[PDB]
Amino acid sequence: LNPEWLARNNDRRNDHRSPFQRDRARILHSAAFRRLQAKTFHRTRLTHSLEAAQIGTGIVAQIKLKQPEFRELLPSDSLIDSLCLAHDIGHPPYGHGGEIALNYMMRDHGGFEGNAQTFRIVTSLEPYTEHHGMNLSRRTLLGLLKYPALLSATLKAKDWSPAKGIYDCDLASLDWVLEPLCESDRELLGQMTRFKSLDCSIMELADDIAYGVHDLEDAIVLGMVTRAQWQEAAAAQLAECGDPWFEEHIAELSEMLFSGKHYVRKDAIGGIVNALLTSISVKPVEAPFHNELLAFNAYIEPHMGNALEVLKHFVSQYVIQIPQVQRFEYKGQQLIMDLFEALSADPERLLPQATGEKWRKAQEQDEGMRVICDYIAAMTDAYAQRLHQQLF
Amino acid sequence: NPEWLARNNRRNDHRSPFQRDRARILHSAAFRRLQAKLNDFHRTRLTHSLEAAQIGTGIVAQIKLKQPEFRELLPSDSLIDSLCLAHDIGHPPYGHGGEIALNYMMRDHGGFEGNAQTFRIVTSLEPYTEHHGMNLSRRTLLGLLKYPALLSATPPPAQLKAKDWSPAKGIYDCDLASLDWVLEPLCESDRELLGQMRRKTRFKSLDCSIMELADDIAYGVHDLEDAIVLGMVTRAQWQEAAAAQLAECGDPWFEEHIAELSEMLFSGKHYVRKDAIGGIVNALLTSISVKPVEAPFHNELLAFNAYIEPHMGNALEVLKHFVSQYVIQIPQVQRFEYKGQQLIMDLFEALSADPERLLPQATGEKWRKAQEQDEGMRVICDYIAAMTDAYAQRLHQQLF
Ligand code: NI
Ligand code: NI
Repeated sequence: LNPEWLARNNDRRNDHRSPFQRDRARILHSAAFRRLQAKTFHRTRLTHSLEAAQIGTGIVAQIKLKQPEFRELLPSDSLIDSLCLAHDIGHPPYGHGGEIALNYMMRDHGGFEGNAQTFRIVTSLEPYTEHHGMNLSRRTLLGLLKYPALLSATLKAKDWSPAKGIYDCDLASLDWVLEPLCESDRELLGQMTRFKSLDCSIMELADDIAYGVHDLEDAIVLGMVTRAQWQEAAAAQLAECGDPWFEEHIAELSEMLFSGKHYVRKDAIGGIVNALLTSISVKPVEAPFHNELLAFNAYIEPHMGNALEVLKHFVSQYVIQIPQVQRFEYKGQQLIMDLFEALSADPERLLPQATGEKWRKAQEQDEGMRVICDYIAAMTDAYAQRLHQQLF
Repeated sequence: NPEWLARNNRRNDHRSPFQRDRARILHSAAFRRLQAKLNDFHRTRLTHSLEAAQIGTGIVAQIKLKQPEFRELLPSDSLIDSLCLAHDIGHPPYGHGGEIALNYMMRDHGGFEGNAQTFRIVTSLEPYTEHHGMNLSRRTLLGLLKYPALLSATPPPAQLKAKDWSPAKGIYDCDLASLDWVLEPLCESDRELLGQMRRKTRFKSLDCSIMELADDIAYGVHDLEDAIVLGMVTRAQWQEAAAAQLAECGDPWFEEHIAELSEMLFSGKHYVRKDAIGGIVNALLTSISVKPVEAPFHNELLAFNAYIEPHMGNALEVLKHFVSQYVIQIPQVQRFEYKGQQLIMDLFEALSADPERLLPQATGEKWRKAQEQDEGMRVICDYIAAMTDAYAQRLHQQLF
């Protein structure tokens, strides 16, 4: 593979780390990563990303054990770590409700979307360097493009959900990452999005497994799920999902999940995680890609995938789509819209002096609204709440 | 004897003495206060008392059908109503936690106890009359003597432990005049037997045995439904605790019906759960009869009590123990009581630091008058005992 994938956008003797170990190091020290401790028993988006990173390195170890052909093509541990630790930095306060509020406010100025924001943070907003954000290696950035097209190409929540892609205001740093690809590879990547790099496919499965399994254990202990509804929703569907392992073991997994002892539940959760993780292989992507990082993706075996989708659907139906969580997101989306409306009413007067200055400079190219959106996107829930109390 | 219709003290008012007692209790400030003591749950001591009253009248109806011999002796509807409406009047803020605090703070002045407080409210404190409280008829008062002895008949030393300061049960010595009046038409032999101990009193009147059964049935069953929907008990815990014990309790109806009763209670539909509750209540009511008391009492209101059939008693005791294990003896409830008992003890120590200066003016005046007999502490105790939780919280904030 080309050494141009190890390059950074901008340029000690004792530091002999790989480029991906330096990327992992920057992501860990960043303010964008540390704030995931605020954004949501102590399960946070930070905790979720750590769990995803552990599943992601487990996926790689398991692939390079059964498919030695790819041992050199697979991402190193610190690269797959970096994509899982950074994947969620772009999420705003109040999650999906916050995303909707911002996207509506920015409807006439490029929109808002969490994956777009993540790319925007690592290429510009995180102040590790003056002009290139965290200035990550090119392959790391390519791994973060879950949707490698621009959004120009791609109180009711359904209408305002954002499309997925990269902001047009970040096209320069998108051009830089895709630069060492032949034209034909580049033309396909924006095809509809349908495609993504090998490293990013591994990260997506790790996020999917973490979402499916690690939210589940604390939902059982908190009583948000009863034994009866687990049987009616998840356990019955897993008996008919078509994967033999889940069909065989679901009954005993359910008795372990309701054991009432953590050291027994841990065995169920680990066995599910291990079963999904050991069910992934690298196959060639069905497109005439030339670059090996785009010609191969990691895929979960289809039947195991049905089991994973039963698990994600169950977590969304009994942990996220319950009125108590959805009312909190409604409140957050009203709160964000209040903040956006007050701040844009008189920005140079209400923004903090550092952000007010970036607003005046950004208004020379009429990009002031994006400066306000970045600022709100970078708030924690508590910061956004005190600002609301200050203004109102 | 018509002496049971007499009071201590209009043309068109043709109500019975017991109908007038019921109306007074319904109108009293003491009764209205039971309403104070994200869901839509509003079960209070007031609702508990309405449900007891309705079970009480149902018990009387079953006895007057199965035992006509006793139709002259059984209480009228409004008498059994009156005893269930009033039974919880004396409870202090914070339930048992308040009771422990007041009793400890009155350790040298007669103690505090809720049943004693109930007697004190209806015979003196509730200002319906100037000198005799609600001025209820003698038989109504007798029905309220769940423990017809003085606390002198029924010390701990040494942060506070609940076991060490739970009050004995009885009547305050400062209310002896009103107790002497209630027991006056009894022969001496009945009177010295009534205060007999099992200290714990052993005996009570027929009207009061009925109220006790209705109260126990209300406590057993009507707490049970909302415990289920609030998630305070799961199906599994119901099976291990209540349902298994009821399958071995010895009463044939419960052993036969428990499986179907458990599926109805966890149906998730109010219109199905109420039929389980109604059947449990009805199975318990229809198992009560009047039998003679095992003591040579001469007065008919003391010679007979109502008793529940023993195997049925086991079923009721399973239900009462179950609500105590999953609705009351949980840390969430017990911490609220600990806080309340710390709160009550603070108010008492501040108010007794200087009562004239800190009490409301009307209570301050009662405190000055009571000091001619050196009973000032009981005035502070009545005042705290009649507060709601919200009033106590507000008074505490003004002081701390
Ligand atoms: Ni994620
Ligand atoms: Ni009661």
